[PDB]
Amino acid sequence: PKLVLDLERLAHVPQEKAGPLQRYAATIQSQRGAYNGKVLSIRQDDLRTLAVIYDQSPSVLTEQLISWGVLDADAR
Amino acid sequence: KLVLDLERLAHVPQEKAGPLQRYAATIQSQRGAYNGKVLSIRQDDLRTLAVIYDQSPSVLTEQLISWGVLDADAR
Ligand SMILES: Nc1nc2c(ncn2[C@@H]2O[C@@H]3COP(=O)(O)O[C@H]4[C@@H](O)[C@H](n5cnc6c(=O)[nH]c(N)nc65)O[C@@H]4COP(=O)(O)O[C@H]3[C@H]2O)c(=O)[nH]1
Ligand SMILES: Nc1nc2c(ncn2[C@@H]2O[C@@H]3COP(=O)(O)O[C@H]4[C@@H](O)[C@H](n5cnc6c(=O)[nH]c(N)nc65)O[C@@H]4COP(=O)(O)O[C@H]3[C@H]2O)c(=O)[nH]1
Ligand SMILES: [Zn+2]
Ligand SMILES: [Zn+2]
Repeated sequence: PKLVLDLERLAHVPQEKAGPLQRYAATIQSQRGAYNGKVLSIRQDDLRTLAVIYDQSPSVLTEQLISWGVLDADAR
Repeated sequence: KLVLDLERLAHVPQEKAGPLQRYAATIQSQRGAYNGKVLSIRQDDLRTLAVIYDQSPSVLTEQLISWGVLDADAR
C-alpha cells in the first residue's frame, strides 16, 4: 500500500478544508528539494499525523482524501 | 545527509559491520531498490543503529566515518 497524493487534484480542493494537507505536502516537497512532481508519495506515518491535523481516524481521513481524488482507491 | 558507501561497507570486517550491513540490506528490500552503490538513510536510523551497536549516535558516526562508510559531511 503506497500512499500517493495527486497534487493536481489537491490544488482544486477548496482551501480551508484542504489547507493543512496542502501545507503538509508542500513541506515534504520542500525538504526533498522536489517541487516538480505530478504526484507525491508519503510516509505511512504521515497519514497518522494528518489524521490528527484533520480530526479523523486514519480510515476516515483516507476516505475523505479518496473522495477528492487526492488518494486512489488502493489506499485502503 | 547520512549516505552509506555500500561497496566499502561490504568490505568492512563483519565483526564490525554485519549489523549495519543487514540494516542497510533491509532498507534496500523495503525500497525494492537492490542495485544502488550508495544508500542514504533517515536521521532517525542513526539513533536506532546506535542502540544496535551499543554506542552514542555521535561515537557511532565517528566510527562509521573512519571505516569510510559514512562521508565526513555527516559529522
Ligand atoms: N527507517 C527507514 N525505512 C525506509 C527507508 N527507506 C524506505 N523505507 C521503508 O520502506 C518503505 C518503503 O519505502 P519506499 O519504497 O521508498 O516508499 C516511500 C518513498 O517512496 C517515499 N518516502 C518516504 N520518505 C521519503 C524521504 O525521506 N525521501 C524521499 N525521496 N521519499 C520518501 O514515500 C514511500 C512510503 O514511505 P513509508 O511509509 O515510510 O514506507 C517506507 C519505509 O517504511 C529508510 O531510509 N529508513
Ligand atoms: N527512497 C527512499 N529514501 C528515503 C526514505 N526515507 C529517507 N530517505 C532518504 O534518505 C534521506 C534522509 O531522510 P531523513 O533523515 O528522514 O530527512 C528527510 C526527511 O526529514 C523529510 N522528508 C522527505 N520526504 C519525506 C516524507 O515523505 N515524509 C516525511 N514525514 N518527511 C520527509 O525531508 C528530509 C529530506 O528527505 P530527502 O531529501 O529525500 O533525503 C532522505 C532520502 O533521500 C524512504 O522511505 N524512501
Ligand atoms: Zn487547474
Ligand atoms: Zn473560501
